[PDB]
This record gives sequence, C-alpha cells and structure tokens, in this order.
Amino acid sequence: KFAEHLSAHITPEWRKQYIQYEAFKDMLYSAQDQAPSVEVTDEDTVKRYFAKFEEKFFQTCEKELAKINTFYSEKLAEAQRRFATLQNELQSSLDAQKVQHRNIKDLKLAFSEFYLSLILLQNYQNLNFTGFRKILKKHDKILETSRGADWRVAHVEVAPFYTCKKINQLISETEAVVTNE
Repeated sequence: KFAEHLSAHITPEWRKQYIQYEAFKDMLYSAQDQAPSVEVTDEDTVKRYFAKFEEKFFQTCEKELAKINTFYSEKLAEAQRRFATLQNELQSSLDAQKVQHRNIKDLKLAFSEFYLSLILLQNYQNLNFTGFRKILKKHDKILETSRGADWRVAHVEVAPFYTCKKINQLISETEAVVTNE
C-alpha cells in the first residue's frame, strides 16, 4: 500500500526526485531470493553475501538521500528568493497607490502560484521522510538487523531535506545542556 500511496501523491514534474521506493522493495526481494542458504554453503559465505548486499543497499540510500537533499535545498532557496521578490513587489505596489487593479491581479496570481509551490514542497518532504522510515523498517524486518534504523537516525532524521537547524540555535541549545548539566 505505501508504494501505491507514494505513487498517487507524487508531483508529476518531480517524479524522478522522490525516493525510488519500489526499486528498494525490489532490491530487498532479490536479496532474499538470491540468498545462499547455510547447509548448502558455509556460515562465512552467507555473512559475506549479506555484507556485500548491505554495502550496495546503504550506498543506494546515500545516493537517494543526496538526490532528495539537493532537490529540496535548491527548491527551498528558490522559495526564499521568490518570497523576498514578492514582498518587495507588493510593498512597491502598495506604496504606489498612496488603474493598478491589473497590477494587483498579477500579484494575487503570483502569491497563489507561490503558496502552492510551498505546499507541494512540504508534501515532497513528508512523503520522502515516510518513504525512508518505511523502507528502512522493511529492510530491518527482512534482514533481522538494526542497521537501517541506525542509518535513519544518523542520516535521515538530521538531513537538510527534513530538518532545519540554525547554527546559532544549536549553539544556544548546547550552552543550555552544558550550563544545566
């Protein structure tokens, strides 16, 4: 069902920029399918096979996360620029008044297109975060490990596509923890 949900909620223009969730599901199937059974091979070849798969899997995770961070950051910087342009265009139109009804009409359109771009970007953030959490839980369930959950905490939960931390905030927060403990 999540593969369906993700597919239905994707912004078509951004399709290639989302977590390749079905490809990860397929990857995990092939890992189970191609798995050498111990009794048909020794304990060391099984460990080496899964070790090899783990490297491929987490390199794909890193590649997917890099893609998501890049796209999100580019879109977020573009959003902050557009918001500044729009606020300046608005103030200049407002000051001008004290016929430009068609001027404001173009701005109403501009703010509408902009707000939508923000909602679409928030959806992309939420869908991608859910996609990572779920695929890593799937990985962990199948491979009977905690490496996926470790990777979620280490790289996804602190990713720029997901969360925002001003260096000043992180400094005041560390000050607080240190002075109080």
